[PDB]
Amino acid sequence: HWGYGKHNGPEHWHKDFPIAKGERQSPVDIDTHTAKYDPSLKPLSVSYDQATSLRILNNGHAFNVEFDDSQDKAVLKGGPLDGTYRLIQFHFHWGSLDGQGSEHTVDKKKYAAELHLVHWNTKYGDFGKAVQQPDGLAVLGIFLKVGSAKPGLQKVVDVLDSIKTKGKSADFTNFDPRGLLPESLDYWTYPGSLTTPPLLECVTWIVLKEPISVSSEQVLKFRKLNFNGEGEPEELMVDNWRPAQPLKNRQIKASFK
Repeated sequence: HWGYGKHNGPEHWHKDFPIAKGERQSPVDIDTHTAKYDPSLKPLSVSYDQATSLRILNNGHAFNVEFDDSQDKAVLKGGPLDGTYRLIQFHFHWGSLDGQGSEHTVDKKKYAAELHLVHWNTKYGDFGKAVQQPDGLAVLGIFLKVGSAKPGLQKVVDVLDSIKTKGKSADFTNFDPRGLLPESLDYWTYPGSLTTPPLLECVTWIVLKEPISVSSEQVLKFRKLNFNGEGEPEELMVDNWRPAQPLKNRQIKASFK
């Protein structure tokens, strides 16, 4: 099945998921000079005060922190969005080295990692329905650079020892995703896709301009995770990022000049 290795990585995914060569694939390179400032865009509204995290899971590709999305507890609104999008999970993509790991790039620059906060449009009732709609999902993407520690990440880092291998889960309650947000909510936005199979073209991407900083020790802990299950040959979970895809007939819009 799909992964990030030599024989099953991003260049192979199109054989099982032909939409991999579609017209609105993600990630993309964000050319900051050709993105268009759009004054019709509203400020984002990030309402995470009542977020209820449940669990953390190693799914063999990344790790996901899952939320209770059965009520409007943590929602994204505004910006380019019409309606209310509920937080269902977040996860990261990261590199084997500090100079790679992000999915989106900015003027071809790669960051050490990228955080995806995944939200679905409540008009569609559940996540599985939402992914089948062109406006089903809103993903808030946040770059990570290596520098000072991010205190709000540490609880995640702490628990990774409990989910080293594929299929392991752990209780992960009372985590506050606000502690992963940078100061500014200035963003770029474009229509795109999931960055992993099934690569569905259901995402309004909102990529924040300002990265967060995490420490060398924090990223190193991500790199100790395993793609494999317990008792299978150890393969470190690193470089779990899809490279930039062609923009095709899309314009990236900026909320800021």
